[PDB]
Amino acid sequence: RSVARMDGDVIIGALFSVHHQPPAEKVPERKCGEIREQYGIQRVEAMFHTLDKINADPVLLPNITLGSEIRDSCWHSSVALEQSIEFIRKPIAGVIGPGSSSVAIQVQNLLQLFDIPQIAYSATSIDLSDKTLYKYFLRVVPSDTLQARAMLDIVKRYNWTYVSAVHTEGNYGESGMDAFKELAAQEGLCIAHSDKIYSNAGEKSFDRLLRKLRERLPKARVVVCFCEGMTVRGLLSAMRRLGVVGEFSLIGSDGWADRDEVIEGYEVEANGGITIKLQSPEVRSFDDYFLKLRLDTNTRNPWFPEFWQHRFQCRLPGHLLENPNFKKVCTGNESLEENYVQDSKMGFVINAIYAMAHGLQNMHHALCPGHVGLCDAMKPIDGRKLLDFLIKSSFVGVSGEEVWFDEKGDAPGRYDIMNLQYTEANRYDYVHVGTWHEGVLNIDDYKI
Amino acid sequence: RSVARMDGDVIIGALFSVHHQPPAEKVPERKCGEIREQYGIQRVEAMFHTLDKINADPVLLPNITLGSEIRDSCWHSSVALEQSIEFIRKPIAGVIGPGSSSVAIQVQNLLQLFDIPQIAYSATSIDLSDKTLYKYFLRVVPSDTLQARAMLDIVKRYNWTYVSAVHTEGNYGESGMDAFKELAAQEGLCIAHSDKIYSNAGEKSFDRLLRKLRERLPKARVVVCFCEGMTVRGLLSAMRRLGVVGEFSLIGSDGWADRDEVIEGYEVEANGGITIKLQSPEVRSFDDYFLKLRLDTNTRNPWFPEFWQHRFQCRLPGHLLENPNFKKVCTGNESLEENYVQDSKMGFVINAIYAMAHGLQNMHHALCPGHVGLCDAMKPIDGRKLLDFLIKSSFVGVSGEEVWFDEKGDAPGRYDIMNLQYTEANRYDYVHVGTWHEGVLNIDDYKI
Repeated sequence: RSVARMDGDVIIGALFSVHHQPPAEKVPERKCGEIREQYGIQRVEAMFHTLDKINADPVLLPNITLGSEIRDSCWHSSVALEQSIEFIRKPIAGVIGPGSSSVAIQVQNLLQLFDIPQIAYSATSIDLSDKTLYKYFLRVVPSDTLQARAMLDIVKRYNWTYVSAVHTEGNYGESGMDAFKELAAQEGLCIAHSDKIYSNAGEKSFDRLLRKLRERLPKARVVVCFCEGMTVRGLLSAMRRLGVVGEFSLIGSDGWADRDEVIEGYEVEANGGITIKLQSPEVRSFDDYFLKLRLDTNTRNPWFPEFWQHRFQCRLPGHLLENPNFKKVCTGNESLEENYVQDSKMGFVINAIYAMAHGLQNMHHALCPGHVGLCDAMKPIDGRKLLDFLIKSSFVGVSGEEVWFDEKGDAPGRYDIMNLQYTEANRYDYVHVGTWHEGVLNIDDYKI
Repeated sequence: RSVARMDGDVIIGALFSVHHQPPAEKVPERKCGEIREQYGIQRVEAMFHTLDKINADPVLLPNITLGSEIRDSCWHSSVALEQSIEFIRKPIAGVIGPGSSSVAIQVQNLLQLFDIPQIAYSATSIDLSDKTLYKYFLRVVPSDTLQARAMLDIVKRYNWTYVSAVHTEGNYGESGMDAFKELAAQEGLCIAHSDKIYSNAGEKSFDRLLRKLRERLPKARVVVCFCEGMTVRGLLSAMRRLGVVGEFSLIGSDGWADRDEVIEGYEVEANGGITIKLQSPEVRSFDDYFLKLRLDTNTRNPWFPEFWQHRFQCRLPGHLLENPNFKKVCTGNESLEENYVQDSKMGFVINAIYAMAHGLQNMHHALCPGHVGLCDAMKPIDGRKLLDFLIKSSFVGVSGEEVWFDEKGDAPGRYDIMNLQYTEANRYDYVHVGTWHEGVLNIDDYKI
């Protein structure tokens, strides 16, 4: 399988989802789904961008260059464990990833056997907060303990006390929802029908979903979906299938947030929905970089040739990788500004990329103090040591954000409430309609 | 980490639980608790013994010899996940183990990456039968869907329409039940109340079960149980705790079994119940072998020194494997005859072993025709092939039973239907009252 490499004195491996998950029947041979941009190409071009800049910064790791081994995760343990095994066949320092929470349980379950620290940026699951099993796991994002705390608080808000709960099957959906289920049970929140599904269900299973969800009404009008991105798409997909809409008010975890890949197209039904989104400041910096990219100037990232063929439904033939599921050629001069939208979670990954570096720094100051570069004490890099020296590191984010980790592993997290609707210009836009910091819920009644 | 090795032509690696798992805090360091003879030593000495009787048999594996690489599993996914890595680095043909499904997936998740065929004898969850996920997993034991499929049949046999389903929270119950559930919607069995109880739950919630179950009467005197025995005792506890006896009828899976350490004290409230006892018959030969064991001469199995002292609470002075606890040194001539009880799963263990040999054997008939030992096509062993050679393999057991595997990877099932009644003596016995033999039930319409 193809890897995006970059040499360096230090090597930090990472796992980004560059293709969608593998189709059902192909999971044994592990042929991954199609290419992505937001969870995929941007996160690879972002892992690079921030690493060229880190290294060129005279302050952090003055005479120590950083390298990485970026591999594809496909949002699935097998492809993940596959690539994770490739790290142990220079030896990696730390791993950034993988995509899903559940996946990480798999990713580190193995890493901790070689004492390799791991920093997540999208795993909001709670199970990870436990370090006895996943000792070497840490993240720059906050736990669902908070996110589940507020989703329930967004409910009390409008006097709703009858609401179903659908959750994406896995370790992400179990942990978050079980909480949303304990919390409610304290507040004496009665819940209607409850059910879960696999993000890659048969279009036939989805319909069953809406059936059971519609077979119980009109009491249960509002829904809690602590659910994966497409998992919601699929529910909408069924919505359209049954040609009915405006029936429920959904409430999606950051699985939705303000993504378009979810409602791109199916806008007709995903309205009035309420979403959660960790308040990651837009990375104004990244965009200046992304756009300027070319088909032939970017060689380090092996996926571009394929990624490009898709962003324009054209094709560059002749070179090995080609997508013949199309007709027109490429102008050769396509511009990325067309409908471009920076990954929502984009911020975190960059920072987490920093966190991994700071550790190296705080350690260097500790084990090879007064030395120009790396030293005998630092070759090789002792894992357990790079750990401690991590939890204990803290700095200003890539864009004005305090970033640090508590003893357990988790970090500081806060999110805003998003709403999707029809603005003035003919367009379904995601609208900011309230925020949530430490139990305190702030929405904008007038903006809704 | 200590291993029990044996040299031969083909090495079949295995994972037995020889030590209890390490407590949570001690886990990141892998300090597995105490040595286990029940699910531990009796098997290691059984993995050794069996392989002996096979190299003793001139009918099967005539000139090819089986050797073993037996590693400790600690009934945990990490000490097992660890030892499994010691496998991928003569190489191992097939893995026997481990004992728990929670563990099976973790391991099998890895093994399937390098094409190692794995045969389990203890894992029951339906999760594994989904052979996309684990193409290389197979077992000589039935799946729960099968064990439940019979409980669904002890019910269809009496035209009981409404029923309740309680299952111990976690793997054994949640896995088996989720099947008792499908089968019932498919055959028209309305479920009245389904609820989960962690074995170690309080009387508070252990009681709430009763209040909820009874609430759903008398249109449902049948409470189903895919529970763990303790979840069952606890239910009885509340029974006598509230004053009720003989209200409803329970059907307990092999979790309860015809065990006697489940009804002590609470006998009166449990009479009338129908349980599922997985027929594991006994292996005289093992016992003839185990007993005649001596500390001085069993060197292949490195744990015996550790094992011996524990079993007899004595010490080998000045020896590595030493004990500070008790001080009565060992005579060297003590019989295990004291309270000895043959592992209740020993059979399965063994039938797995054999299976792993038949495959090699039957494969070498095909890939190595007319050749005496191993012929080049088998040097080295191609696992992806050994798989098709195993799956389509079949023999008689060590009890007379017949073994084989369906396409998926699952085997048959044989079940004894036990009923608890008041004997002709001042005691209550688990009376044998019928059997479920590979798709077929046999009830006694006047023996209940």
